[PDB]
Amino acid sequence: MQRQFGAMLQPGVNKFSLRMFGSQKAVEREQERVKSAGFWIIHPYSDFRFYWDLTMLLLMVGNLIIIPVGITFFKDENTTPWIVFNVVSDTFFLIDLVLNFRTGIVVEDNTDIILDPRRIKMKYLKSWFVVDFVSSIPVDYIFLIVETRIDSEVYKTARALRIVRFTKILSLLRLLRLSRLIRYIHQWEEIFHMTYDLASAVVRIVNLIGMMLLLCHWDGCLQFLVPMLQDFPDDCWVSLNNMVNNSWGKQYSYALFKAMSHMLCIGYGRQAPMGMSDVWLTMLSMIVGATCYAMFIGHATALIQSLDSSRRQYQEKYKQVEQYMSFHKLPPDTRQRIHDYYEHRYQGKMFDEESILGELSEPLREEIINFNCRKLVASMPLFANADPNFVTSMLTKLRFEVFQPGDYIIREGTIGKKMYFIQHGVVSVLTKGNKETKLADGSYFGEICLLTRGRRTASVRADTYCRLYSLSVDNFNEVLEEYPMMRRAFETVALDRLDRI
Amino acid sequence: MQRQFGAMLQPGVNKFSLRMFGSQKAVEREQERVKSAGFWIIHPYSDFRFYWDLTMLLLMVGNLIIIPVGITFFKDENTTPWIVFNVVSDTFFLIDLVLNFRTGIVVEDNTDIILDPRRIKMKYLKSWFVVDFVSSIPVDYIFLIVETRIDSEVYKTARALRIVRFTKILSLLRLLRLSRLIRYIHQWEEIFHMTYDLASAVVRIVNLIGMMLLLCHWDGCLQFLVPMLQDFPDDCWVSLNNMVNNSWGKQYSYALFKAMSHMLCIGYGRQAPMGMSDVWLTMLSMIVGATCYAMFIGHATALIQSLDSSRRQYQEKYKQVEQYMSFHKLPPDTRQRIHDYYEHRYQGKMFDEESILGELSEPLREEIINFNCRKLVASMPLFANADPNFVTSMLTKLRFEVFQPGDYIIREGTIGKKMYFIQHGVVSVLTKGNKETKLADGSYFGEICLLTRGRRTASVRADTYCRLYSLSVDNFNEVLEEYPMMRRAFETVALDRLDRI
Amino acid sequence: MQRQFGAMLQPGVNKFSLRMFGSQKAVEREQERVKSAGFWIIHPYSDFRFYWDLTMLLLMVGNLIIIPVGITFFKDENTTPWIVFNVVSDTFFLIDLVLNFRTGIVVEDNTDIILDPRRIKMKYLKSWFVVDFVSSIPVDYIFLIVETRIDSEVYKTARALRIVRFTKILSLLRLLRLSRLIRYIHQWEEIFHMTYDLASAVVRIVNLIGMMLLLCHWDGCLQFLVPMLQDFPDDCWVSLNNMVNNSWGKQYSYALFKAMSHMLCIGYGRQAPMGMSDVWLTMLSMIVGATCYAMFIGHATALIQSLDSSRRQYQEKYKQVEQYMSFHKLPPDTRQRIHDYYEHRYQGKMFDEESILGELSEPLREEIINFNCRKLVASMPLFANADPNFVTSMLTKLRFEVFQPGDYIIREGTIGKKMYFIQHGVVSVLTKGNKETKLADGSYFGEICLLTRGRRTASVRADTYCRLYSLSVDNFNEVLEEYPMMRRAFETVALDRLDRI
Amino acid sequence: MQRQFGAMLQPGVNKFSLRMFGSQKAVEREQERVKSAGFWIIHPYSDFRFYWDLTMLLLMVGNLIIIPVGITFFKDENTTPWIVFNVVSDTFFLIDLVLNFRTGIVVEDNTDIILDPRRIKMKYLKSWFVVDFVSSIPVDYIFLIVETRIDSEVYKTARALRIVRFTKILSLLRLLRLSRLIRYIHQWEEIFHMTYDLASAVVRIVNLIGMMLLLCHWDGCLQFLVPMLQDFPDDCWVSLNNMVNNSWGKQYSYALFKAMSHMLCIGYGRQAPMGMSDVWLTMLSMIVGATCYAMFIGHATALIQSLDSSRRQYQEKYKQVEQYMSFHKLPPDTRQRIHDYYEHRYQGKMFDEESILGELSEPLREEIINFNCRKLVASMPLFANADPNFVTSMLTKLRFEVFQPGDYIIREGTIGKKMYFIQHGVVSVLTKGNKETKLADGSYFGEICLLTRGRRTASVRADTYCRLYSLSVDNFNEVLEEYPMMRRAFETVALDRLDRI
Ligand SMILES: Nc1ncnc2c1ncn2[C@@H]1O[C@@H]2COP(=O)(O)O[C@H]2[C@H]1O
Ligand SMILES: Nc1ncnc2c1ncn2[C@@H]1O[C@@H]2COP(=O)(O)O[C@H]2[C@H]1O
Repeated sequence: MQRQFGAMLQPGVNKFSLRMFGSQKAVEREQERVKSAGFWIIHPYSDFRFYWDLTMLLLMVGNLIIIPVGITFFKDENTTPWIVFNVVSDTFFLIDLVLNFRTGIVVEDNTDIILDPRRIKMKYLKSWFVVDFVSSIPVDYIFLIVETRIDSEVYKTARALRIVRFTKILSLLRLLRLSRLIRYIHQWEEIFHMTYDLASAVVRIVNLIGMMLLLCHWDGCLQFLVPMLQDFPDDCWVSLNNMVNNSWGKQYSYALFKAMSHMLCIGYGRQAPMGMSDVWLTMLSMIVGATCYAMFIGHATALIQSLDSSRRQYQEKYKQVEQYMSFHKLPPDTRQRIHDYYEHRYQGKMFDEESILGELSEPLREEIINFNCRKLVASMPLFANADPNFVTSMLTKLRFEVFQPGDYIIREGTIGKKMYFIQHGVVSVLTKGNKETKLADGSYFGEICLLTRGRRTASVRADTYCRLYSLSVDNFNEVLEEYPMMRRAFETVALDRLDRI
Repeated sequence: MQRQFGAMLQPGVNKFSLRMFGSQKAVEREQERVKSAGFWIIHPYSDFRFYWDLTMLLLMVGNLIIIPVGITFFKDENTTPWIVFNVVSDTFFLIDLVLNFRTGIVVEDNTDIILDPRRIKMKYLKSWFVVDFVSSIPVDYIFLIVETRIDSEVYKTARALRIVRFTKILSLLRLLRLSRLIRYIHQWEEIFHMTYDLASAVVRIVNLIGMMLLLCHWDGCLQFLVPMLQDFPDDCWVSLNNMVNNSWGKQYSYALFKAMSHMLCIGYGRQAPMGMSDVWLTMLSMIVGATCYAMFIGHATALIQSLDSSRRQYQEKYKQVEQYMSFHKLPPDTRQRIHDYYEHRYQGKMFDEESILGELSEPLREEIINFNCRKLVASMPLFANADPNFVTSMLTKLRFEVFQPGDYIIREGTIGKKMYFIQHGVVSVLTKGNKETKLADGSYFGEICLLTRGRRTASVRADTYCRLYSLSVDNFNEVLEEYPMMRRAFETVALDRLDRI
Repeated sequence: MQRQFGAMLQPGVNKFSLRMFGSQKAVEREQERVKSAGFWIIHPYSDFRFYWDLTMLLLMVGNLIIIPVGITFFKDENTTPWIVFNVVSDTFFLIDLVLNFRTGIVVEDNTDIILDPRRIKMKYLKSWFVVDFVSSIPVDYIFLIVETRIDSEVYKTARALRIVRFTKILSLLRLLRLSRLIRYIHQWEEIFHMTYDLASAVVRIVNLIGMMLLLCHWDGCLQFLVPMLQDFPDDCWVSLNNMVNNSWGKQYSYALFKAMSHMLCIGYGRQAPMGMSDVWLTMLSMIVGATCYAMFIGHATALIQSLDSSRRQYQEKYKQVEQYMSFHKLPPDTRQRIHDYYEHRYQGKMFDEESILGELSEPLREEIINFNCRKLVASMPLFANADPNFVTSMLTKLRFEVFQPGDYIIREGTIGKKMYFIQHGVVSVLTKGNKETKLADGSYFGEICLLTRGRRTASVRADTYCRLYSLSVDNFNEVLEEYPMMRRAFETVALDRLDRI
Repeated sequence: MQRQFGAMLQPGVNKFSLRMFGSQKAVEREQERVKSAGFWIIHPYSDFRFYWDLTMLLLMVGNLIIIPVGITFFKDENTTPWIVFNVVSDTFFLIDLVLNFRTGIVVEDNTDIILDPRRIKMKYLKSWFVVDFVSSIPVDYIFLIVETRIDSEVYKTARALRIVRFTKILSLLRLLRLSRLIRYIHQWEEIFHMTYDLASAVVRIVNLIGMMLLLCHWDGCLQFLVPMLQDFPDDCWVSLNNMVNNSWGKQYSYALFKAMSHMLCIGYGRQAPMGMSDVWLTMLSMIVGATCYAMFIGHATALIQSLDSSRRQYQEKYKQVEQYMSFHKLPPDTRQRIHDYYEHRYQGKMFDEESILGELSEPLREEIINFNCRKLVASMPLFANADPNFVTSMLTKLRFEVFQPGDYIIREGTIGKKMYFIQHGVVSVLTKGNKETKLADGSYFGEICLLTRGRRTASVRADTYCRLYSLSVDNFNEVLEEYPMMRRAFETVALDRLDRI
């Protein structure tokens, strides 16, 4: 077959493809650019390249841990399970090197992804090739075959000891697969959606901890490699501590201890570096370790300063309220009422509701405000018998207000400018020469003055912690010009009060 | 009786209940949902659940300190005061496990608190049950009864030593009460109002210090437990230091030292971990300790950057003023006057007075501005003989201005746009062809040009550090259309000057 | 005399007095409230209390360094120069205790400073009295006189050794003068103007370094005091190190080393605390030292993040410009021109010129803008022959614009909306059917279309990096209604071009 | 010749000269102020002073490394290659001292650069002269000639040992060239354009690392100098460690270790400072090292908090969206749609497009918006047949909107206020009593209601993730008054629908 593997090479339809391209037709035009780019070409957003590069991450983390251990702590390991492990690993890192000449390269300077196989070839050779070519081919296994052709007797003389010390240096060229480890994680963590939705301070602090553990692991093997290459001199940490003929569990464990002590800021065990090699390795690990630890405090600080923001923003605003009250020296009763205001108005979290609504689409501002005001719509007798466009056009105009008990919301004998809807609590309409009356959750007041452009006719005073909704004059005249049929309903209720008045 | 205990199960009336629900009637509807939820059901905001969970915090902090000490440092403690201490403690952690099936669960996805006892049951079993069931029942005391039924002779053989080493591992299942310690502090610190009013950087840094001391205490017992379970091998820190047969005061004290050295970044006393157990415990404590210490620097930095904000905001603004003056290379006399401006205008603290007033309710902006301008109202002869709505409608329009001596506030022969009230100091009305005259604290100028829409008639020049109040034209015409009776008083005073002119 | 000392008790006239009170008359009313408050009363802002509390800072820093040294490191020092040093010091700390009942107390809840001597007395006894009464009287010298009356033979028995160990504990009550050290620095650093003008991050980091050196000095004496009070046990750091009979230079030096090692995160010299006293002192100093060091990183971070702000603000804005250009994938030539824009428009520092001007007084916006545009005023032939109010009313309207070479500033055949003044460089007026002409620094263009409300008549194209000034139509019509005499001058020049046209 | 060297003394024409002065003529006036300032005067921005001060940076870094090494670790080095190295170095630091009296001094208080050679002379002597005069002349080589004249026999007695210990103290006066190292880097890093374009957090952290390595290098020589000047006492670190007669490779290496341990927070190798000199040097290096390390954490934190800003700003906004949705307890379907909104509207990066465009010049807003809308212009049939000023005046008015599928963009029977252009996807015009029809990328809807000022005539419902462009009424009436010829084209298309209707 030739069809079913072409579906893996071209970017399929999911959420990511849509996000990258817009409509589904833009993906369908992209899926035809893959097939028209030549035979057997890989698109980088496709499902093959995502699940190929996932298996290479599970192979590099295998070979960046097992390789620097099996070179040092085993003084001769050329058994069958080890060489097969290196040949199988060298197979995938050649196939990965082959498939990089067929993968499209994302250019951050144009809107196109290059799928011409020659332009892919000329960009890969210039930027990351030799680091991915040295780490691909088995360099150590070539050199033993080449030195076999150079000299047949290179296994008997005193040169043979130098070659084996030269061989383990060449097999550390396979640690250049960190360059493919780093690139295939930055490309993975953006595409993978659960890491794309995490905060960037959480993502970078995981990449650091994965790097601090890996550098401490390589350093732990390097504290044992450099004395081992020097045939364990009589001043090296390994000799004095008498760790030449222990198991490879302890050697590595003690070496990891020394590296972690040098890095994490602790002091080594009274073995003041006494040999030049040891002094310069410890000074290497002290500088490397204290730099990675100071970058760990930098990420941990940036993570903490973006944990709990709204509350921070509520308290930073209220601290400016507190210092404003002491600058003008308010009485402590008015300081108590203003502190009773913010925890009843804002309830501990301060959002900027105007911008959060305004960035959204209209069809979503109509949906949120129709959800936030369901306790007002279902309780009022006005809104259950109205046009649903009228209800949505009303609720977008309102603004939320809080009045403490004892406050005069409307003073009689002023010019009216707002209309009030009662969400919570009861108020007291105080009438000149008549009995006071209460209004409940769902009654509305402040409409007589807006229909006549006159002055206020009665006092309104809060009794509970009333949470009201305000409607200005300019919005009230604008809504009725759209819907003149709902104008007469307010004229009916305003006829009733002026009757009672 | 059955009545008086029902008053503890339902949420009573206080500030917290009102804050959570709004009006008192919303609490009264909530108190009937408790009684209609079945027999003997606990509401989580009620006064029983607050003072039950306060006693459990005073019991868990007892049992998360005494239990990890009395297991390790006492090689056999099955006396009467110890077992009674564990049976009494296991009674409350079963009753706490029973009462969790009757407490309402706060859902952060709906507006309702579930009080149906079956839906409480099906949520508690899924999230935090087995951690609260293992830590509830005495697991170690069951296993001795079970092993008694398995083998009657399990106290004489060499298996008996293995069982006692197996017994102390099971009694460390009681350290899972940290999961109930953490949950019952987050629920406590939000309800308790003196911790709800503290900053979140102060709250999280207390929870960290309580956790750093507890982890250092468990680590201090763990440095002694793991050698004790291994029958004190001849390489363990305890042997070399010769601390096998000291008092349990020293054993614990020396162990706490070792843990604090490993954590707080210091180095241990020349005892380079020489036994695998000791190497991996020290490496455990170095990673745990340096992570908690780096999080301590992160909270201490976030606390310091939100200590003194206004002044920070005054100085960050004035540093932008300083660099603006050096960018344009002002003369040093004008740099001196502008530095004399900010400390007389702002006095070292810079508030944003417009937003701090604007977030409040109108009945509070009328109360603050009527307090801030009492020195202006009581000193002017205008305001003591006026309507109190007129005084409040005037004072909401004014804006605060500062003029240094020598400055010309009003130049003669321009178009007038503002009116001035004198709070502090004296000015000099310079008249074309007449003698200069002074105006004092409470006189007002700049009203002749607003009544006639003409041009300026005289010069006004500052003599002291005058703090004035400004009133624009558009506000001045608006206030007089409300109150035309106060229009004639300004016409009387403007008749006097033009007479003197 | 009784007059000349009254001038020290009342707050004199300087910059600070004026800043605290406003006009000089407000100081003169304050100077009469001092004299009318009773006989011999101290005002806290006066020149006596400033220079009294300056000498006490130079005495407390003497006695918080010399006292904790001379108690410990001298096993018996009751010589004449030592006791005279303590009696002279105890004289000033009684007089300072007497003068605190006559100093006015600043209340942060009212606008008044209390000068009633009874209300001063009732506030001082409640808040800071016993800490200033214990540290005032010589407590150790009383106890030797009292024990002389208790038992005449208290110098011969074995009780006499216990009394001398009890005596040095009582003389450490004089370290409560830190409470007067801290209060008299917070009151000093606000009044002293060179510390009031420093940043608060610079002030708090100096108070910390003064506290870290003092805590390390007390800790250095405490590492030697507690073994000295225990008669130097055979496990104490002093014995093992063999420092019992050295000079008091070394004892103190070695002790300061140990304290600094425990605090600054280093490890002590192989002397793992081997005595309970030593373990709990080292654990005391490790917690105290690592807490003060973590607060040092917190202040050093907050200092660095407010060093270089404008440039930070220029680069944080331009980084948003850089990521905006790569998000839309601009060509690299347009990326080069936009990078050439910001360094010619903003020149590396980005100020918010609108708010920095707007917070100032008008008489200062008239003075700065008349300084920033002196190269425009002196070079134009228009402004040197005009009214100085007209020049100031023109320059407040202008806005600053930058055009790169090749740009078309004005395209012929559009509706004109702005007028241009040339500060730097030359432009090319391209005329339909006529020869191009240049305009120099001080010529102006874009006024023909504003006098006729017609359309554009010619093209204008930049040749150099022109820095222009823009004047809108609405401002241009407004200025000419004030000054109609300068309207005809632009009509003359517009007559010339239309002649040449 | 005298001409060709004058071209190096005067500031040439490049980007920096233009940035500092404006137009090229302003440079040409500056190049004549150099020649008119006297004979042979150096302008500080010129190409001679840039490449002179670059060679001195490559000489000071030579002599601040080689000098503190060759003094200490060589107990007598007066060979020919050493003295020639000091005489050649003392030649350039005299010529650099001579050329500082001819270089113009930048004054941060005026707009002029002083080129009068007397005012250059009187400013250099007051600020940085004696530090540049002591470090210039060979002070040690004078003192041997002077002491030769004082006493001819000063080489034989016991005074001769004191003179050689006095000689190495005088040759450390050459470390005052750090004052010329610091000044010539701040002047270099501003002029050099690749360091002027880096962030200031990146620049200051490189200057710190260059200072931390240099202070650790001087400290490493100071740990060996002070015992060497004291003839290696029997308690000094050098003796006990037995490092008196090793090579100068080890001496220096071991000393650098000790300094780095004291600074980087590690502990020294069991050599608890046992000699007063050693105690006070270690305490010197602990305070110096922990201060430079705490400043390293401060810069590393400030670097991390300005790495990835836009995404931070996208996520900090969306976290406020997340907490707003849980505060009002939205259903999880509406939480899913709003999360589908932001990643389709903003695509993970949130720019403030209004301010980023508004700070630019008009000729650049015309160029960017003509680039961002090329997919709209080339696809619509309207824009390919229009005036290019009309296309640019249209595209500056549009605003970008996103509608999810199922949303009703336009509801039939409302008042029309906007016009829509389709960039991506298809919509469904739902017609009362007629068949639905689709519109594609480049068709436009919402123009019938704007030409008649009537109400909406049909429903429009989204089908894909439509990215639209909005055009308001007030902008639509304004553009047609400029171009009435394009008014009739929309009237033609609106005639077609009302025909189909
Ligand atoms: N007699 C009354 N009974 C009930 N409500 C009243 C009475 N008089 C006034 N009101 C309400 O008080 C409001 C004050 O503002 P309006 O006059 O605009 O509208 C008025 C009514 O809503
Ligand atoms: N019959 C129709 N066929 C196509 N488009 C239509 C039809 N009726 C209305 N429209 C479009 O729907 C738009 C709704 O707003 P307008 O009436 O302003 O302009 C209208 C046209 O763009």
